[PDB]
Amino acid sequence: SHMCDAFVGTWKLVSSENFDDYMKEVGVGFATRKVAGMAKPNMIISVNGDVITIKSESTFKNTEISFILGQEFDEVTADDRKVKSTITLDGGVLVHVQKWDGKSTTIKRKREDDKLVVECVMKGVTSTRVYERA
Ligand SMILES: c1ccc(-c2c3c(nc([C@@H]4CCCO4)c2-c2nnn[nH]2)CCCCC3)cc1
Repeated sequence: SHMCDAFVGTWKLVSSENFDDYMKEVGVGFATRKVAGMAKPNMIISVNGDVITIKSESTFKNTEISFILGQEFDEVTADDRKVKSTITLDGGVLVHVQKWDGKSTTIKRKREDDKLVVECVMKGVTSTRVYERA
C-alpha cells in the first residue's frame, strides 16, 4: 500500500463550479468551452510501480497521462495546449502544474470523504470539479 491508493479507481464528474470562467482565463475559445463544459468526464486513476496513469474519458476527448512523481513530462491537453507538466504529492494532495507560453495553471486532486475534489486555478480564477466513484 501507498498513500496514493486512495486515488485509484474510476471517478465520474458530479458537479462543476466556475469552469467556464476558468477556461476563459486559460485562453480556451468559445466553441471548445461550450463543448468541453458540457462534458461529463470519467477520471480513471491507476498505479503500477512508480508510474501513475490518469485517463480522462468523455464524449469530447479521451486523454491519458502517465508519469512519475516529481519528473516533468510533455502533455497535450484536451483543448490542444502543448504544456510541460510536473505532478507531485504534497501532504496527500496530487499537485499538477502545467506551463506553456509563459503561463501556468495548477490542478489539485484531493480525496475528501467519498469524493475526489479537483481544484483548477489560473490567474486567480478557480474552478472546483467534484467526482464520485463510478
Ligand atoms: C472533457 C472535458 C473537459 C476536460 C478538461 C479540460 C481542462 N481541465 C480539466 C480539469 C482537469 C482536471 C479536472 O478538470 C478537464 C477535465 N479533465 N477531466 N475532467 N475534466 C482544461 C480546460 C479546457 C477543457 C479541457 C477534459 C475532457
